[PDB]
Amino acid sequence: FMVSLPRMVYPQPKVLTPCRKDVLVVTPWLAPIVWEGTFNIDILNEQFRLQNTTIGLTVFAIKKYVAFLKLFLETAEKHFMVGHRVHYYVFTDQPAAVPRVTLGTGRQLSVLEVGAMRRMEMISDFCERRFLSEVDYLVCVDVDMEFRDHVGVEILTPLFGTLHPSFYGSSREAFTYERRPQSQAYIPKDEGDFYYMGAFFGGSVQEVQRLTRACHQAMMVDQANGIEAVWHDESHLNKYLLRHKPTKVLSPEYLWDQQLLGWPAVLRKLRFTAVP
Ligand SMILES: O=c1ccn([C@@H]2O[C@H](COP(=O)(O)OP(=O)(O)O)[C@@H](O)[C@H]2O)c(=O)[nH]1
Ligand SMILES: [Mn+2]
Repeated sequence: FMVSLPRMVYPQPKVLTPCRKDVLVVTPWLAPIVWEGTFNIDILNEQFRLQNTTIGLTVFAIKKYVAFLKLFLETAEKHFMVGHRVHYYVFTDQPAAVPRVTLGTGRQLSVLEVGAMRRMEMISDFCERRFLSEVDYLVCVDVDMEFRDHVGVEILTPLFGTLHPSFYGSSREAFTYERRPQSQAYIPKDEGDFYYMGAFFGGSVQEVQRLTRACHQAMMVDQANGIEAVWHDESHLNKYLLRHKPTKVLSPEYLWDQQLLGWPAVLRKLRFTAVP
């Protein structure tokens, strides 16, 4: 059950003035594409706080990648879901190298030791029961990243993918999908909506487990068939999101590399970015 929103004073949405005219803000299957200017964060924060939403964030930090954790967590504290309950799940081969990062109230961190792309398996079968019990949504990201601006409840939905920053302007034939019919991740040149980046996807616990289960199974089939998809987990993610349309798509504001790609006019904010 969802209670009434309180009285709120904000600018009237205007039907005969689009928010953004420069970009596609809804997919052909009617999923919002999330850009700055498309959402009133006060309205969304109210909706999700009234549901006492808890967001789990998974991150893998194996071998040398433990070095990225301090900046990743410190900036997540500044920018990720502030005001909401957050549970970070850090998967690592070096529990003692996880930095002591100070967390705001309502936020917690769990270190999960793993053996010394396997992310799909670890998210899916091993952590299944726990996630269902502890969080409402799961967000799965790369660790070699930092938050630079707001990343909030505007992203939450049963299933989301993020536009890869190198391909958002590209034709589908240019997308680096797996192109060999022998792979489970195969997508032909006349198919594809977008090229989604493996570094930022998520949704409800149920939908994320479905996705990671499906991708883990497809990867296993490929392995048994002696084939490895061109872009590994990302290739399989793209195949999944082709056949199971996401209910929101995040713009490249949500996964950017300023060193590689600069700061184009179309991006009003750079929210979550590669660390060189
Ligand atoms: O030795 C490694 C390699 C990869 N990773 C994890 O898996 C992601 C692997 O992708 P990587 O960032 O190296 O390449 P990219 O996705 O940027 O092309 C990293 O963010 C880490 O979270 C890791 O922890 N240790
Ligand atoms: Mn990365």
